[PDB]
Amino acid sequence: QCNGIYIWKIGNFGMHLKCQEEEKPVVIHSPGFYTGKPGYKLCMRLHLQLPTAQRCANYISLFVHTMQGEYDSHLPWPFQGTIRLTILDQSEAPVRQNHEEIMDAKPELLAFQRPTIKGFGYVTFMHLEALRQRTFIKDDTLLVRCEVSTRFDLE
Repeated sequence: QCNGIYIWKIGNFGMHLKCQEEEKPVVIHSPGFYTGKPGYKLCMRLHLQLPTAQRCANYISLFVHTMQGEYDSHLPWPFQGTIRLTILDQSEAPVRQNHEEIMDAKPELLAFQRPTIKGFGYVTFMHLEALRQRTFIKDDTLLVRCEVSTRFDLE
């Protein structure tokens, strides 16, 4: 990305929901994107927990990852900032009831450390059932929005 917000489109979503319905593990890897030209490179991982999972069953999981970037040697580490993850309600703009969370990066976590070769997010980001409570899936596609605010202050 150029600015600081990315929109990850996940199509063929219908087949994923049926896979998780018949007890088949599902994980999706998004493309890596930048928090800004001179910035950090991140990617997302989405999970659809099995119905037989002891904990967090039928929940959608979403984690953020740090990748190796072209400007790595030029930026301060670890990464600091505010990340907003949102599963977009595709209903009309004036009546959208999006589903999201906001988190501040934590330096002590190896998830925000400079890569060399573990992610951070929510195990229970959104229950699958919640998908039928709105028009989150339109045209067999789900939309995940990641908006990052980078803090370059060394304080």
